[PDB]
Amino acid sequence: SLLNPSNAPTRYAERSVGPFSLAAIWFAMAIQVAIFIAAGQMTSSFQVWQVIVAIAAGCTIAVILLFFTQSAAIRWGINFTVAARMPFGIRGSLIPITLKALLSLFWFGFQTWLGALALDEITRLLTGFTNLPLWIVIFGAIQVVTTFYGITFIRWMNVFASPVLLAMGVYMVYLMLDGADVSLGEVMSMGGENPGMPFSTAIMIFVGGWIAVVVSIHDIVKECKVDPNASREGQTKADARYATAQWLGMVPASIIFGFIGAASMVLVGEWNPVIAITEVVGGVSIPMAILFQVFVLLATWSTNPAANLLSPAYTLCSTFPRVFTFKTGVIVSAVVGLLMMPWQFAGVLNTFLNLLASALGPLAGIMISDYFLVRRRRISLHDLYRTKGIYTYWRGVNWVALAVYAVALAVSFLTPDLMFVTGLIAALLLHIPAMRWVAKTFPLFSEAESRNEDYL
Ligand SMILES: O=C1NC(=O)[C@H](Cc2ccc3ccccc3c2)N1
Ligand code: NA
Repeated sequence: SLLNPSNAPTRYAERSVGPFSLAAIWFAMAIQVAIFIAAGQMTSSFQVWQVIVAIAAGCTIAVILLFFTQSAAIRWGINFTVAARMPFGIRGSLIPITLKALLSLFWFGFQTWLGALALDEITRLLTGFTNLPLWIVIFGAIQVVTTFYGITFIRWMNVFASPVLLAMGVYMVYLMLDGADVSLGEVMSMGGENPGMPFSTAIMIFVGGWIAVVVSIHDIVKECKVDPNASREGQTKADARYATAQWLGMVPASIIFGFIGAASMVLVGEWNPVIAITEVVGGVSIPMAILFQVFVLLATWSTNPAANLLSPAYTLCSTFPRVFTFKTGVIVSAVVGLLMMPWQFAGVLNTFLNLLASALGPLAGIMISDYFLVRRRRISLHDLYRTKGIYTYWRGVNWVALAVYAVALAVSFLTPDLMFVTGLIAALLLHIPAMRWVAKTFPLFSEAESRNEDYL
């Protein structure tokens, strides 16, 4: 048995996140520095209004993906790490999951840094003392301890941050536009003086930013409110009410702040609003500076933990269930995370990570197909928590599922500017024949699937 109280399905009575609450989780989660960089550098190839469109479109495809990747986590309360055991082996799943726990772990050390940068700036703007590594650890530590309260903290931190973050941001837009003496409509077309990038590849950059989060949204949405006694059609609207809720959460947030990064590039040549606003206004008081850094800190705290630390935690305590618990996996994830010192390799590896990211397309494709198409939403929680059962396949690993991944990754390369969507579509389509083959050797269903509700 692989079950322990932390990696256990989340019982109907334990659920705490409704449709309104999830948007407030996503809105603040979308407000973060790394879109500034992304949306800023985009002004090199397109003008601001198209980037906003590349953002809304890229935001929506992520949501179209969420409607599907979230449906199993909401209904059955299960892990990401646990759920992968289905198509890949119980152990074979550890391969893509290790790729993914790694991305996630990377992103955690990047934002701890940006956060650290903020706190260190707040302090050195009060004392000239300027030690970052100490502020790194201390920040890593602070998140973990607030992460100990799992989704309970996250949901509360984000409902109060959201309007504040929304307000600090709308304010920011006023300050830029005013101090430069420019209307909104004027800034909306100032970019794109170096065309070359396909607009599809533009859209693919905003999707693929949240590719880690969306492919493993599970770790968030297993906490969502569900009515166990719905139907096919009430379950679909439930899924849809949530997918819509995630849309209303990540779109208006990342559009306002995407625009700020782009505006920054376009007004002063820097994606970083700290620089661009400082200039345009010609310096600012130490208070109003510290604020901005508080923004960065508030903007980092509402995104890093929930998106980057939750999922390796659950990966640890659920693969080594007697070795790790949720709280200890969190400590081990933030430590592994920081000891990768990713803030000195983000510059370099940029193009490399975009590859690893869009190579999760088959993972999402194989997972959507396994649960929805092959098995028809009919799963056995019982077997997911046991070393030997219908999800063990060949001695813990489903090599045929690992084959579809490779194959789909290859085919993915035939369309570099649409890589992600072809490999998913390829894996999705290939899992079907691959699984109708494996079903001749191993069973796709189990008797024990009637104990499902016991877990809930
Ligand atoms: O899963 C994740 N955890 C994270 O910290 C990042 C956040 C992120 C980074 C870059 C982006 C670039 C373009 C659009 C969205 C982006 C989002 N992703
Ligand atoms: Na945030």
